[PDB]
Amino acid sequence: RLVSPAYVRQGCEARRSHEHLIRLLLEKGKCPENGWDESTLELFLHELAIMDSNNFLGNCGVGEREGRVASALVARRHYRFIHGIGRAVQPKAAGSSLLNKITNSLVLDIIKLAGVHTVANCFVVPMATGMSLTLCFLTLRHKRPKAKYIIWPRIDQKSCFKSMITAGFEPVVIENVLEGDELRTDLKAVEAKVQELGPDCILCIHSTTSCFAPRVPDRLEELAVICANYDIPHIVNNAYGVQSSKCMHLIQQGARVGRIDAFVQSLDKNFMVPVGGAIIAGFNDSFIQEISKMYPGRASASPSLDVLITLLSLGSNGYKKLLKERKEMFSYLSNQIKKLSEAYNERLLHTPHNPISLAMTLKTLDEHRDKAVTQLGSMLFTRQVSGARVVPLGSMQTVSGYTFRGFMSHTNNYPCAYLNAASAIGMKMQDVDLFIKRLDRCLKAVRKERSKDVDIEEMALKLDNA
Amino acid sequence: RLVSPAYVRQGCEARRSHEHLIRLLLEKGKCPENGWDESTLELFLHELAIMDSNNFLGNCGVGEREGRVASALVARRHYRFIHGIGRAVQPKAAGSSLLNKITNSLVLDIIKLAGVHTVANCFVVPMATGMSLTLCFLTLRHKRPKAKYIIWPRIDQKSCFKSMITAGFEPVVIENVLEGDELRTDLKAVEAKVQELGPDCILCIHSTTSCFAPRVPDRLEELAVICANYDIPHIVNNAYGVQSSKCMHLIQQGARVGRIDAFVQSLDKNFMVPVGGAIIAGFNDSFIQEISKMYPGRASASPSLDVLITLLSLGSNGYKKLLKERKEMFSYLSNQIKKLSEAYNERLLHTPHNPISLAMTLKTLDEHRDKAVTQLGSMLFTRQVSGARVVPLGSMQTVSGYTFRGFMSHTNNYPCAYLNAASAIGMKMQDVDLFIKRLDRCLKAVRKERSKDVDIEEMALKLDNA
Amino acid sequence: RLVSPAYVRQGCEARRSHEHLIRLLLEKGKCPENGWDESTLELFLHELAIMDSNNFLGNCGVGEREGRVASALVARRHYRFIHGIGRSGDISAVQPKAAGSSLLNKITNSLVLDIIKLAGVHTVANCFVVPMATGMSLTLCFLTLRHKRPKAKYIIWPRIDQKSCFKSMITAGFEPVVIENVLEGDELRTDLKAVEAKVQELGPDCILCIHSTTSCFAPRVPDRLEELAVICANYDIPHIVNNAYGVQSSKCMHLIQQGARVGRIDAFVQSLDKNFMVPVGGAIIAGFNDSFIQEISKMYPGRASASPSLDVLITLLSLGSNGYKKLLKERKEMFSYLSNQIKKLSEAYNERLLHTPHNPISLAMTLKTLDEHRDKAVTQLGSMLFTRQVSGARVVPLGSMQTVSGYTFRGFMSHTNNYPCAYLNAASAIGMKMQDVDLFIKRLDRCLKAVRKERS
Amino acid sequence: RLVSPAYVRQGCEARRSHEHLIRLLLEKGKCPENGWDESTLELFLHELAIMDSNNFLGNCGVGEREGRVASALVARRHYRFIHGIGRSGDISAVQPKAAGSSLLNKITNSLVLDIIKLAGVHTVANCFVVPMATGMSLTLCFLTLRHKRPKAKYIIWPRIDQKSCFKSMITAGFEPVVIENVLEGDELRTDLKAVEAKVQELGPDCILCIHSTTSCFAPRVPDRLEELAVICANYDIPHIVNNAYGVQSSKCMHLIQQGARVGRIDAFVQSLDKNFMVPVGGAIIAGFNDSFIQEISKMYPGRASASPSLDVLITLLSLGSNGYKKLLKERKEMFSYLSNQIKKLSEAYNERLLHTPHNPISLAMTLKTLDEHRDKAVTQLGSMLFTRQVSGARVVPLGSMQTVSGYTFRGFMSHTNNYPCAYLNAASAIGMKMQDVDLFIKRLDRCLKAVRKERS
RNA sequence: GCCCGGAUGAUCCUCAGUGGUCUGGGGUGCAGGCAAACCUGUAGCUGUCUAGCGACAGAGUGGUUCAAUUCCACCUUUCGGGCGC
RNA sequence: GCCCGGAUGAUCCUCAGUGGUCUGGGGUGCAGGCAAACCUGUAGCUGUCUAGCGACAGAGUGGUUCAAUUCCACCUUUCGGGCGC
Ligand SMILES: *Cc1c(COP(=O)(O)O)cnc(C)c1O
Ligand SMILES: *Cc1c(COP(=O)(O)O)cnc(C)c1O
Repeated sequence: RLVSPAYVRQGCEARRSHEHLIRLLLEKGKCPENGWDESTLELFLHELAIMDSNNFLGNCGVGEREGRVASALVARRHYRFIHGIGRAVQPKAAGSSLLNKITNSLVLDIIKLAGVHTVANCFVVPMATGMSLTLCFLTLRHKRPKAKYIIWPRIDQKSCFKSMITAGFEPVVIENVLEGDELRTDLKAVEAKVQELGPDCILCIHSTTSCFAPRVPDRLEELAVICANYDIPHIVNNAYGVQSSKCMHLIQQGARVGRIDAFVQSLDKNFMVPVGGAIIAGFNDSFIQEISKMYPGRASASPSLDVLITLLSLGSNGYKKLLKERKEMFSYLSNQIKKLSEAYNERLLHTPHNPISLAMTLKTLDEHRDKAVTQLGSMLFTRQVSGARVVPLGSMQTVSGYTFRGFMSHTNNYPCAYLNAASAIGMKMQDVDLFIKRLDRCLKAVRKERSKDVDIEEMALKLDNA
Repeated sequence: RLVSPAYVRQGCEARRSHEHLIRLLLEKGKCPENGWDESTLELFLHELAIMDSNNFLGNCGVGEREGRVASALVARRHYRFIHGIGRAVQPKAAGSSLLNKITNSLVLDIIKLAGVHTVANCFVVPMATGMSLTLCFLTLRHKRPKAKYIIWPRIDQKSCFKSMITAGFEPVVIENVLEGDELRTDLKAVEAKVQELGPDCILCIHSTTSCFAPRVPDRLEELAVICANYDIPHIVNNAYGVQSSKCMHLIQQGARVGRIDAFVQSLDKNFMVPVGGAIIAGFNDSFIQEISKMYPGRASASPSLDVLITLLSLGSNGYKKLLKERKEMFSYLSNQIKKLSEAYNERLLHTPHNPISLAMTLKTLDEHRDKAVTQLGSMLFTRQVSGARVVPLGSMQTVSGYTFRGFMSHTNNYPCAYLNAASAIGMKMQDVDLFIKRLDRCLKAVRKERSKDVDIEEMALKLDNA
Repeated sequence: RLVSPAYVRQGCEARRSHEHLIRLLLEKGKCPENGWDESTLELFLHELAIMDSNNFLGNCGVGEREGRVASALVARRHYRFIHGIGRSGDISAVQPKAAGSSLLNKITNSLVLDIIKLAGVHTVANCFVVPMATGMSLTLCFLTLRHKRPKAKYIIWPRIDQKSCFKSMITAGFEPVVIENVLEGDELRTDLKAVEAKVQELGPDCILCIHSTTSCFAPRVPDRLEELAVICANYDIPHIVNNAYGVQSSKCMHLIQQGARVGRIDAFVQSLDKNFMVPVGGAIIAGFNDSFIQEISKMYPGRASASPSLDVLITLLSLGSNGYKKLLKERKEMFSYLSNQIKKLSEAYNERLLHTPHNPISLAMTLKTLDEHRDKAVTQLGSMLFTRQVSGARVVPLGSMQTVSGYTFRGFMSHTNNYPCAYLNAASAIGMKMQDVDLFIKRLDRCLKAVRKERS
Repeated sequence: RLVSPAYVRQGCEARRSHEHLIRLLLEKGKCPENGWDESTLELFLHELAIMDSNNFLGNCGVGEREGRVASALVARRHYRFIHGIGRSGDISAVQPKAAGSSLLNKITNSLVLDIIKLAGVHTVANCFVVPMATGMSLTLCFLTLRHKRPKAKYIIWPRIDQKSCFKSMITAGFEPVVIENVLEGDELRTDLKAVEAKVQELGPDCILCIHSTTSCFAPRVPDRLEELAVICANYDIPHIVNNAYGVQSSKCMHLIQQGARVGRIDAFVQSLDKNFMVPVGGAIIAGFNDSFIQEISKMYPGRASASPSLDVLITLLSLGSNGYKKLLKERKEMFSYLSNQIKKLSEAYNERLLHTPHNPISLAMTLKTLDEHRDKAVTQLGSMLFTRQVSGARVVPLGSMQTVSGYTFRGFMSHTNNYPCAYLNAASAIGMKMQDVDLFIKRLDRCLKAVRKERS
């Protein structure tokens, strides 16, 4: 095996083309335009992992947190990143620390590409959006120690509602105003509540962009002006709004004319990675760092690793293509539901200000007698349609002591029951066509039961009977 | 490929021996005594993953959280568990939900095996110990709304200290009492502070078991009696105490004679998995469930998956063997440091009540002139010794506004500077021998510089010069 | 935990849809039309591997071949298939020690037979994967024929300049009889009269077989299999076809099918890697006489690697027959695009595309305007394309001499002693993308510019 | 990000310790004494694979063998080594299209040569891995000898009842001359006078080689290689040694070394899976004449699979020479334990351990007290052990007849026509654990109890 | 290896009985009463903590019941019966 | 493919100049003044939002500087020079 020096030359020159892509990533911190090949990616990950002390060849550990791993399956599935992330001259996990920095720089680049070009700082946190919102509220407590209220335009979603209560504050629920079919921000009620309670007693205004139709993204510009005038922090729930240029442009415009202290988005919903992580972003770099420093102890590196792999494999061109296809799939889904609803004397709710979610009416379904609105949601489930959300009339729900009327509808008395469908990133035409086909069959069976492909149906009938 | 019915028979009978181990796990929820083979484990994981809707063959998704995965590397490294964990007749992630239940049952079994036999309930949370302690304090706020103080016997560790402040409470630092070389709980000062502030103003007493020598685990029994008498919650930081039968028995005895509302432990420190997760356990089942319900939104399944793989691969016998070896390695490390310290006129601090961590004095090192105590920590680092913690005299440190004197030493004026080493799970004899060998060389070079194996040293001298 | 009857039910319902696909594969042995999801595939492979005795839970081994694996990396990368395929006396016999590997082998051979029919040879009777490449697989065919024709010494072989298929005859222990090709236009084609003359000179009983070739580099074209098959049928001489990468060509496959219809074809051999985009190491031996194909299989001594069979099994189940058909359709489309791009580029440099309509895979462009005795440009062009990361382009100079196993070829790489000119080869093989052609055209354009500049 | 000069420095310092191990391997080609960590190994493999042209970033392919991979599962499980080993005319020649695979092949063969010396044949001159099992590898040896001895028709072969090594001679196209063994005590040993008599009867020029066997089932023992090597040297006859699983036996290896010292051994062949705990599919051909071993390698037509070479490379780098030595030492210890346990069990059932001290791997226990014409207990015992998940135990009955490739064996599996009794085989092969023997003893004890109960 | 029928686990040993705090038939050791005999009393193991003495707990895992050595399911061991490339 | 030397990116087109808000030498279109001519003025692209008009932003990515078309590093493109299983 005595190798020729040309072999060592060829072996060195072969690695240079890969190192060049790695050096460009490290120098400018931007997503590659075209995605890396898997070989470049895994070479990069292996070279980062060996920088952590637990992967040193001559390492000995006499501490209680040495990154020892009992299972080889566990070590390999994490690419030997064991020490997690957190934060100088004696780094125990220099590779994980570099992984954290690059990942945050890549996500910041995507956030600018997605529409918030003036974002100043962001970081990945391995908690989902709800806990990440809680961490924002926990940071604001020390800044506004006399504050106990969070003003919150109503959106029926348990995680973002619980985030305020888990943080130890009292939500002030601002009901929405019905304009046509849409539920929109009641700016008059928001400002009246600010004056009633007093700006010093308000921890922040907690607004939401991405949401289920017929709710639309909040009027962020007007809310940001209210927050700037009364010196009240503004925290935006942007859980799955990164994928929507409409939502991102609302955030940029809100920060331009007024105040947005932070906006939070889910990793899984915007980057097609496992549930578990989120991004906290903002326009004041010092404040965003303050939220980061509020986190006690080290944290999992697994969500950062997931989105690092994803963005390097997709590239900015790959992510742009997903954003374009999401818009095209939204138009296709909208046209298909419009065509289907006509056959059953239903209609697509008129919600032009919601760019992600759509709703079809269910007025022809008798829920009081036949409970067909509830039956529809079950039948769609047994036919393996996921994400189709059915909203009946008059649902009463208690969440952490607060009682919601008309729950899931974001208002006390919406005119009708309806069904939700959304065009989120990664959806294919097959998703739309199968959903339309199965929804058609479910509506037929509901109507047929009042007058008096195959294997999904055979198991559906058995589950429906059980 | 027309197969014989005997082939289908053989193929069915072959899987039965594996399914038998799986059924026993699901029926009784106990760790297997002997570890599963990898084939049984991966068959089990694959059968769980296909129960999640994102892995259904005929699934169509029209929602915003469908578990879509852009990168095949990401999907495979998580065994196709994408939906995370959280919490009925329409489960979107029935496989992940079963994974969560089994993992919590396995961890509960290990906690009983480790020494807390009367534990009633526990759950894995994908946050490290600091954030998990915060979640405990956040849960207690609603129970004791007039409380603002957390009484806390001092331990110099930034994560557990920050946990109280991030939760929005004011730590009341109780200084420790020096008994011989050991720093122990000042029970008189704890109770005097309870009476001074008033029990209703105390959110909880926050005690600690696992800690660096010369601090020892807190007097949990006496603290639990104080908590029971004054009706004050008791939260125990047991970050890496699961591996110590001494620590676990303190927790069981504390709950027997008094009150322990919850104890928290790190996943990585006690189970040799990546940093990122923790276990919250307790003796009141309803209260432990209350902490669980306080968490907003879904959470990462990756820490649960790691410890599930680990415990199924190790078995209870494998974990018991690691616990036994940790005790043997503690005696060996203690005897080796005792022998080395004699050669340099130092000594092993007398800390018999700390079963994990040890400390060797550094009295012969001149830190005021030569800064040799600080130099020692650097030299050990450059020689690739990790976890060796050097504690100089007179370190002043501010953490979230609070100023610590004598930081890292858990007291304002400890008699001497010292060096920490620990026998944690997974440590091998090689770790001890290499640490002893390199510490010997570092002490020689420090003393030699006052009078006036090879490649680790060559790089160490270069880093030491830089 | 508390596995309610719901979890037991849901776990069975979830496995049903995957097992439906598996059962359809086992009952009919056909390639799935649409490819399987990875989850179905890895579930299938895991359930196959657990059938092998080395993966049994309560197993104890007291033998010398227990399938023990020292490295976990080795075991996992092979999906725990350790025992190989076959038994000591037959690579097709079922191994009770390795029932899962035996099932893997049977399914794989059935999928491959299905593809061969889909690819164009609908009358194929039997085939099997062998974990040797095409040259060594041709040798196995010749080794099988020896006992049937004990007086045979020669193999009649229309010339094709490829060392492996030439050495296959010599390694088998026979003497190649090289039949020179006929220049018909720009194409090199079978000299049928010279083939029949050698049959009459040497004697049919002295000839082990006629060894013809379909897939080849332009300007050579597939052999005239129909006329060769008639010669073989008339003289009772076996006919072995080297079809190394002809599975991807419906024209090559139809030519094999037609030769078997009008005359005699005893076996045809094809490469796994060239036709199924898997690593090098395996081949397929196929034929129309079921018993004779089984004879070749039984000639193989001992067990053999399962790795090539596992690769094609994974590939075909993931692609599906629709996926493979799509790759075949795209190969034709890329052939037309590559040909048009070469024609366009050849105009700009006063060259031309050689007219080889009977070769559906390989193309040839003249290099007559390049001087090699003056500049050595023809020889340099090959290494210039290589340094610019163009792979697969053959530069064929004039008058190259090459000795292979004692036999001297004149005009090597050109399949004849004096082809009129030097030329460049490019091919449209399965898996090729439009970017492959565009980069090749751009980089070849830069190579020719540099040679002209270096002369001027 | 902000890769400070610290991160660039730390990244280079971290890679240094791993590259030190790699450079030590490349400069000397020796097995590391202590095994590599997985991180070092996978870093090495990844840097090798990126040297292959199919893994280049700016590559375009216009050929028919570009190493395209349709399935990502296939590409990853092979660490992106797609091109196989060798070239069209030589499996040892460097492939400029696959420089990484060529380097993998050279390193692997060097590691294997190092182990062969460590295992006991210190005078070995050359060896190479071939991705065929032992039987097919023996065939390649015989195929190489044909051109050197064109009049040769026969292979003289001391009988061993194993179908692969017997078929290897026939597949190569030669006639086996079966030499019956001599009963010496309980052992079956080489009949040297019958071997020399066949040499004189048939004529040395008519004999292709003498084909001897080391590793074998008791009561057969390794052949008398020293006396056979002298016979071959005196008559100028090649000597090919079947050493299928003898690498793990220092006594087998020393016997090969001594035969080469006093006489002639042209090549010895061993299985990869039986000696290195890797999947079935590869073998090692080794010898003492460097040029002749290279001749066998050059006889192989075409490229070949890299998968067996990758498996042994991973295994040997992970084990280290210390790891392999430890497995060899444990095999001897397990042999003594298995033998003592069999002796103890054989006492309880009025049986005995056959005295076969010259076989260091395989053991044989009598089954004379079992009646087969009355109860068919001997035949049933085999399937009884199988149903209790005992693998590798050979039950050898009396008077079994078996036809292999037209040749009829009498007393098959027993290596002689009339061995005095039926017996049971068990072996201590590398990787065996104490649990293997204890489970075997317990389950065999239960089988014998059931047979006696069924009779009574 | 699996299916099926039993027994089996951890209160000195055994053998019976018993849903009610266990029982009594033989023994063994220790200890006393009056050398077999014989009467009366007594009894072991594991983990953790502790310098110790001792202290906290365990009776295969769970279930039912006010109450389980007793009844139920599973597991461990073992005895049966059956299946035998 | 790589190393090296330049130029190059996104204000009508070009060609020069310029660290100072750009310049002027030729042209083109549009628009007026007095058919070549000729004078004066004017100018494009992308993303997002919007029924629209329009509105918010972008000049390759960053750096230096009070200030960058100008200077620096890298990237894109391209022209050179060199390297050729
Ligand atoms: C293993 C073995 C062989 C070779 O068998 P293959 O399946 O070809 O590898 C030959 N002879 C003996 C004695 C063997 O044990
Ligand atoms: C591929 C090929 C062969 C076989 O080459 P191997 O390396 O043995 O697979 C034979 N003839 C031709 C024309 C080929 O293209």
